[PDB]
Amino acid sequence: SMEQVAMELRLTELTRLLRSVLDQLQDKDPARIFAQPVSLKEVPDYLDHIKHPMDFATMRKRLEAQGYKNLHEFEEDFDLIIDNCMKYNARDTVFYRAAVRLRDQGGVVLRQARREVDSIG
Repeated sequence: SMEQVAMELRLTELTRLLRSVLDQLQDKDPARIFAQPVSLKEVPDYLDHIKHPMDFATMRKRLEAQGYKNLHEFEEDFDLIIDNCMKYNARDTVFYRAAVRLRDQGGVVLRQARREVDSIG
């Protein structure tokens, strides 16, 4: 049907917009602490602590597979990254501090993306 093509022009386009949003969140992590999943070779105990791991390269994979049905799904992944990091790492660490900063700086970017999704459809 043509109504499934028009749906996909909207999914394709959400995916166009969410690409941009990811790029901007990832620029607020210049240290690249959240770029890649936490290594299980280097932290074998990690899944004892963090049941749903998340990172930017993993978000990217899902996005290029049009696997985010809306902005809320995308925002949940982003908060995983931050919240996982804030549990796993103690307060007086470069990792925890990096998450606080990424969250504070991400809020602005997300506040404008919410508006562009509602707006454009």
